[PDB]
Amino acid sequence: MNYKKNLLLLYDRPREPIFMGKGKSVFDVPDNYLTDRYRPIGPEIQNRFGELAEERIPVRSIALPDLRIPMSLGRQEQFSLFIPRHRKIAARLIDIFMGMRNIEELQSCAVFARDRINPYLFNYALSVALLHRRDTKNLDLPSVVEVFPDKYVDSRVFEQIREEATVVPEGMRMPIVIPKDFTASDLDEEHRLWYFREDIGVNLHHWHWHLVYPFEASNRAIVDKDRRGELFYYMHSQLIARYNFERFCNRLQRVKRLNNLREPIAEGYFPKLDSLVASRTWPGRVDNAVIKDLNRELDQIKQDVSDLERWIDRIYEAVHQGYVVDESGNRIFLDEEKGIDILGNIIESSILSPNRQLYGDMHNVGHVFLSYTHDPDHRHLESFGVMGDVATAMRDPVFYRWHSFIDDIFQEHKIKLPAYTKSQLTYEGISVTGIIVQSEGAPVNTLHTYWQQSDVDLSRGMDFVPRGNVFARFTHLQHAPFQYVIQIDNTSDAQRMGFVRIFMAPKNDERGQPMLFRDQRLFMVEMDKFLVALRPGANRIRRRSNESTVTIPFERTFRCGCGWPAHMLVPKGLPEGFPADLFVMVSNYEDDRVVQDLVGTCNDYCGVRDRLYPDRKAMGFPFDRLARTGVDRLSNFVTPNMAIQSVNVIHIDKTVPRT
Amino acid sequence: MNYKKNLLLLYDRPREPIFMGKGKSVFDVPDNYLTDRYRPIGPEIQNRFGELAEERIPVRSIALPDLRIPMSLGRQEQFSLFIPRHRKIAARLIDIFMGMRNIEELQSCAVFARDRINPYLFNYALSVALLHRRDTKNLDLPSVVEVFPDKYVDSRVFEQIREEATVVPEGMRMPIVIPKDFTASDLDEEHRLWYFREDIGVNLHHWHWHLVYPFEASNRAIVDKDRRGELFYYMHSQLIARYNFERFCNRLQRVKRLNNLREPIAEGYFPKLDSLVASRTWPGRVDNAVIKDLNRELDQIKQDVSDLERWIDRIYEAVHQGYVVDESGNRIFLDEEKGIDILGNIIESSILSPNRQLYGDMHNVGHVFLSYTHDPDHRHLESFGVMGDVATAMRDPVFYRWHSFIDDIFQEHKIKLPAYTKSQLTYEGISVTGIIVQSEGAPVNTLHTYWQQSDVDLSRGMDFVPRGNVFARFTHLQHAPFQYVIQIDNTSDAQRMGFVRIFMAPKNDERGQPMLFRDQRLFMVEMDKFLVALRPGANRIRRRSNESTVTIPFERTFRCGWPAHMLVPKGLPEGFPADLFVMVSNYEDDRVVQDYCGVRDRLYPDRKAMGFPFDRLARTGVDRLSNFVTPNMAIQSVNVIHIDKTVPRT
Ligand SMILES: [Cu+2]
Ligand SMILES: [Cu+2]
Ligand SMILES: [Cu+2]
Ligand SMILES: [Cu+2]
Repeated sequence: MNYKKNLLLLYDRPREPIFMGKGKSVFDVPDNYLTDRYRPIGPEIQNRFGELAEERIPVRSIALPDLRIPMSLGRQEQFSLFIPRHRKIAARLIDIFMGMRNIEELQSCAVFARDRINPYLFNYALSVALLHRRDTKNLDLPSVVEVFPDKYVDSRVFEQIREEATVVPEGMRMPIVIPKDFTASDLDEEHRLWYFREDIGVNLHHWHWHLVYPFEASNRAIVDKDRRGELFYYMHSQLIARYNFERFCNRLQRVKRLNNLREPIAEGYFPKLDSLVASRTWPGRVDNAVIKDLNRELDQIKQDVSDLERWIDRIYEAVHQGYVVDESGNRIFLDEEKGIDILGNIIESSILSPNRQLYGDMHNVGHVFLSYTHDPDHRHLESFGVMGDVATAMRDPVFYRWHSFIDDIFQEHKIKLPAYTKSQLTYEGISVTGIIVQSEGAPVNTLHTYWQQSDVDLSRGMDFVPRGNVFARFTHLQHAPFQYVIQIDNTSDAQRMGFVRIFMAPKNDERGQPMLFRDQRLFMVEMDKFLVALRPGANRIRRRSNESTVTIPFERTFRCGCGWPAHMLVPKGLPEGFPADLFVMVSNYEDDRVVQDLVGTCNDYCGVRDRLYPDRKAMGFPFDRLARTGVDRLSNFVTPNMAIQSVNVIHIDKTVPRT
Repeated sequence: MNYKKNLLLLYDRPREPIFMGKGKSVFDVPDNYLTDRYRPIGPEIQNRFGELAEERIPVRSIALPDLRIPMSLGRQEQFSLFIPRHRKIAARLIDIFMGMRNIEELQSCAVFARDRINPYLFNYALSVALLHRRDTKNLDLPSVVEVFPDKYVDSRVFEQIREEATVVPEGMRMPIVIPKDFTASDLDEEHRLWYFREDIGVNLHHWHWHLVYPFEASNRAIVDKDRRGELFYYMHSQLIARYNFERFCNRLQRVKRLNNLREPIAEGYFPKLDSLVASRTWPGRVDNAVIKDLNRELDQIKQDVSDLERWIDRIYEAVHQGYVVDESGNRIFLDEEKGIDILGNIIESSILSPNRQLYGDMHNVGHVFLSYTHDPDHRHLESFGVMGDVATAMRDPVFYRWHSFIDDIFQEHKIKLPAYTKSQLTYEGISVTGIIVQSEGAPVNTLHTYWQQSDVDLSRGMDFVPRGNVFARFTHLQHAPFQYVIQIDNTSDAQRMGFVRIFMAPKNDERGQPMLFRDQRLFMVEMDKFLVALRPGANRIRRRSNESTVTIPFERTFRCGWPAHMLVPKGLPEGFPADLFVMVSNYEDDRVVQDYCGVRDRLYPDRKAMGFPFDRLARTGVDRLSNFVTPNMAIQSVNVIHIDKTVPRT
């Protein structure tokens, strides 16, 4: 109905009162729906903003549950799901919106609440409700860049956008260029990874992944998704694999983990963001900051570093022991199948953790510690730095160090699992004899990258700015389109089903030696995974880069287990060319199959919002475990149903248009 | 003429282009005066903003000197006079405006430049030109709070002012309350001094003092004001005396100096300001930050901490030696008269310094070091913290530590001067027999303080905001009006002229005994200094608090000296004990013929050293105030009572 489209108007101009009129519509709000500030002059307002509006949306006055808890958080405050207190507030609001039976009462509850609660919080609470109600399905939620550009853009632009919108008439407005490589100069070698850390795309993917797989609320409210623990492990694990790749393409070494929390953090990061909702800026972190015990009475944080250390010590113990203990006292075994999934819920701390109290909230609490080094006891009345918000966490270099450490803990479990036997990863009959890649106007087995400007309308997000269009020009990494061509022989006499699994890693190390398996297995980034039907004899399989099941289209972002930006699919490489091993495996789909019916949807990649995850094999399956005896490098790890290919990744420092 | 009033329109809405129309007027700018962005759509603009304007100001197209250097500083960048490079840019722009023939070209040069150079820089360069130009005298420059509220107000208000101005019609707009005590909670005991550090008044006084008495290379005529070195010493010295007073009224100890620069700085400060011109916020400083060697290639700063330490070591040496050495190699003696004045120019590094190269730029460079602890090599592309701008420097607690240190160095010279002899501070014939104070509805010898909201129109400063009024409500310390009553006997047979010098200090120490002189002399804050004619026999002198020569009225500081509402320390609810002191000196000796306090435009009207009775050590035998006194002086126990209530302005 219309109602579905009318809720989307709530996302429009989050800080402009709801009675000011969104898009080509305006709400006809009751007077008991007006805020205390504006209620005493309600007559003057409804009339004043009624003009220039095509439609007028009525709103029925209903009960509305107690909104004390939702309103506890200040309006000009920041909102993060990592902070214990905010979790209880959001989970309560989510509960209200979720608990409105009708799509009409949801509209009424929303319209009332919207101008009383924290915009960032409202956006989250609504987003979660809409995505996981039955009546509001297939609903295309506006990009959070468009509603909250302050979390994605250098603060400098805002006073330019205000100038441009006030001075120049619509239609003649110049696109505002968004600064790139702006957080640090060349004295900081970390500044080279701007195109990854600070890319709009990857930050959106991270935010959205945490939307669809929360770790707190209600198991029926989306917490208990199939293998979300393993997902949490793998997704984040692939972030670092991809990061480590991009590091090698900028003459840097692999990211060093956060060994121990008492030693200083070498790499500081000033993010250059200004929250228009908090009206403040995000604090920076200085070089050689040290983690400090937190006492944030307001936020309900009373945590010592030793608490974190204690959780880690215990988790390590469990992993080595090979089992965990639940609240009840029973033992649950970290087996080949569900081990990783369990560990994930334990480490992140999802209410699915079999004993939160013992093994703690290790990952999340780490994010808070790292974000509050500048003001840990709240004496300076400062908010958390960028690592304290999922929306912005990936911008900071320390993210990759903390997430690197966490990964090592997971690894400690994976190296206990028994090696995949020759048998287990052979497909009797099937043989892959070669794989190549071809780009238009470029040699075989060669990928190209470059810079590319794209445009985004930030108009809906610019509160109290003269209406009209406000286009911003993002510069971001892009790759030339390509396609894989895979030669597979059947030699069986029957149609064989198979999973095509495509990963890509560096060929050599940082020192220039052909990489060993033990090393290289952890640097393989998934590139595609799709089902294929093979006829007897010979089969030529062709697959486009844009068909990738790891990726989501351009259109979705601007307009894994969840959608990685398409333009970030290929590592940057070097101008002189960066050598890389392309790997493909065809596994026996009959074993890997997960009997299930789905057409799929994602964040709103096929989707996988349907109960189960469509692959019985472990995530990162060929390379998640150690090598079997005798294996030493990729070229002797291979079975017949696998193939390797030398690829060369060439960057070109030029800015192509979008066409 | 009109021209004088037309320049004042440049101060209106600094970031709104000059062709958008200021007040009830608009400028008719040439097309070669437009900016490159807006030039190609000139046809659409001049017409679009021509409407709703009563007057239209024409502007003649002139040659215009090269504006390369002025334009070198980015538009979205911060501007500080402490940074070496900015000094050279501003001094060059000042030079351009200053060099324009008529006030028809001053207006033309200005109108062109305004939208090409950094607003903060423009404001400074213009302010300086107008204040010291030939045709432009007695011109009332708009308060810098009204043009740049971002340097004086929590950033939180800005999005409220934008909301209020867009939603609510004029006339029905609610005044925006400005948050007070907002930079730190009660876990930080320093937060108590918000009413002084963060008070609009005192921050304006500091900014303005540096306007009228620069040290900047600039030109020697502008910088060389009578005894500006001693002024620099005394004014800043009184800031800390007053600060130390306010500390005692908040159950704190005296401010500790910055002993040595290698040790951490305990007190951090996040100022909560957001520069709308830079579109960023000012960085904070964390607890236990350490000073670090600066390498800001862009700003032209290559200074090591050891450089600073070397300057200090040398300055100390000179002070103890008793003389300095000029560039030429000659020796100049730090005598009783001009010693302090010299030292001032040496320490701040004013171009008047007899040897900048040797004794350095000690005070100023310190401000930069302290403001860049968070990003000293520019690797993080961050700007300076609050201590890097005179406009905001007093907000940070470290200001008082750094300025406390500097004062100790001056003191090291003052303790070398010979004690004032009984003779030197006696007035033969004159005897002061008593001084008292009286407030309406309050016992004798009792001062009261409290909080008071006042209103300021920040409308001129709110760029790209719907036109109308935008009143902001400041909460600030205030004192009940009072008056001194002084009983003076002549016993001479002739009319005697005299200077009345009134200071106030704390009465007792940490242990609850009468403070000793050595201690107390440094805590005396000047309260008034005025000329009086005494008839033979007995004289009853009466002086109102609002007549103070240390102070200037409310009206000036909201539209220059020390804010009037800050004249009296806060005191305690239970009452704070204080010694009120008055001295009558022989005006004939003190006279400086001639046809106040810190800022006097003319030569300084007092031959005596600034601080006079207490600048030097005690003569032998003297031990406390009550035996320092001569007949022509008087002491009085005063009690300062605070009341935590908010009175209106009426
Ligand atoms: Cu995450
Ligand atoms: Cu994380
Ligand atoms: Cu100063
Ligand atoms: Cu200073």
